[PDB]
Amino acid sequence: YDPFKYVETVFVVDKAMVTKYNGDLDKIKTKMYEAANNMNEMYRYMFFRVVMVGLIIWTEEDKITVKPDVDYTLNAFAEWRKTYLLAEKKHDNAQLITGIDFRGSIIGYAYIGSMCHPKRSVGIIQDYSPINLVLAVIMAHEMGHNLGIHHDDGYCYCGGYPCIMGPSISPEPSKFFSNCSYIQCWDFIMNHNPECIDNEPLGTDIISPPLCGNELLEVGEECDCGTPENCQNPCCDAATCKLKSGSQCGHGKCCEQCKFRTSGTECRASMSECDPAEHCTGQSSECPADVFHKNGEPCLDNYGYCYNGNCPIMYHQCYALFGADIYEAEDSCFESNKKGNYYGYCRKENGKKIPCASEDVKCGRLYCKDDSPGQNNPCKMFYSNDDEHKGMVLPGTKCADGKVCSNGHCVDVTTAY
Ligand SMILES: *[C@@H]1O[C@H](CO)[C@@H](O[C@@H]2O[C@H](CO)[C@@H](O)[C@H](O)[C@H]2NC(C)=O)[C@H](O)[C@H]1NC(C)=O
Ligand SMILES: [Ca+2]
Ligand SMILES: [Ca+2]
Ligand SMILES: [Ca+2]
Ligand SMILES: [Ca+2]
Ligand SMILES: [Ca+2]
Ligand SMILES: [Ca+2]
Ligand SMILES: [Ca+2]
Ligand SMILES: [Cl-]
Ligand SMILES: [Zn+2]
Repeated sequence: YDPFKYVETVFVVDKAMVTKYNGDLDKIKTKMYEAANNMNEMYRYMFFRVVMVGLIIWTEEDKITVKPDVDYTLNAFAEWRKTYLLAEKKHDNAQLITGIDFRGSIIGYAYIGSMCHPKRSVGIIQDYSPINLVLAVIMAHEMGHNLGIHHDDGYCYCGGYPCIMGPSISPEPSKFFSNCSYIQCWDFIMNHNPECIDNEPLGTDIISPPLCGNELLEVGEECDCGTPENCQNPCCDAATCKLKSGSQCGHGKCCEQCKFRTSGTECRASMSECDPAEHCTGQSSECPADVFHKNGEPCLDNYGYCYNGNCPIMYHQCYALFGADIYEAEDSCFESNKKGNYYGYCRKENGKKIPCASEDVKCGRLYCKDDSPGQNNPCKMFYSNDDEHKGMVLPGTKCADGKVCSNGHCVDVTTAY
């Protein structure tokens, strides 16, 4: 079990910023590298890493309309990030850093509980102070909200210091999250499972200048276990980020007791028959990159087709939602998906619930035959306005012979992928 999470962050600097600093892009980049490193230190206490995988500076033009209206600007940045940035760069989170003055007293604005969401995993931050720590606190705070953390109240504690998630910025702010923030962060991890922050980024993914002792393995380093004081890695000389004599390795899934694990030691368990396991090579400290079998390949005694390492099937989705003895419902149940009502639809289009056509009914809301003693329901579904997508048939689910669900359509498996 890897205890740490990793937020792969792209930072976007607007034209107003460029202007504010008189076109001095080196000064801007350095401020951003420092800010990201301060964030990293803040988040460490919560078993989190903040990692700069991108730095975009809008010197020619802004790619959105940056407005004092934080709602317009948060949303405009969120849209661009989803449809343009996510297509050019693999990352978990994006922050906009602006030289403009937001309307009112606001210096930071971010969606709550959004980490990993294609659109909503973004924050916007006004460059409010030349003190790098102050700016880093605002950036940490807004990413806090992405992490389903709300503002500190009551007895939330982080030493004597002012905590990062206090609703107002402190004159002399600290690097410390509160106990409430830690709890809410990991409760959000538990509850909503943001899977994009699980992976440890490659050194070649990190675009900030390598720094020995930030606990991030970067280009030019053999190991990194943090500061000499915090280092609990016997393979690693903390000060120099060099392997100690005798050490073959000091990092990775295929490193044990400073030695390469032997050939064929499992380093990534197979999550299904569509996901081949990966094993240590013997000649490297790193588990090979994750391989899946081809999407659309028949699986689970011809009950499914492969979709990204899994075999999504109706019975298992009923099982996950409702428990051991719940089976696939009869075809008739799925006719409720023609309703276009609160639960009965195939997909959404700008928030509007689109009813299923006859050929697509099995790709909307899932229905299950529930024979629970005294609470029988032949067409049991799950609906909660907390997450309207929970209980919807999963992408890649077999909906007929030779057909899978794709965007709430039952489509030919051959041309689906
Ligand atoms: C985080 O820690 C602080 C201090 O450890 C907790 O506050 C204490 O608990 C009660 C409330 O249940 C206060 O009235 C006590 O006086 C506090 N003790 C102190 C200040 O020493 C706080 O409960 C914890 N917060 C959460 C949400 O877990
Ligand atoms: Ca890409
Ligand atoms: Ca203002
Ligand atoms: Ca990631
Ligand atoms: Ca490092
Ligand atoms: Ca695999
Ligand atoms: Ca039937
Ligand atoms: Ca359902
Ligand atoms: Cl109804
Ligand atoms: Zn806030």
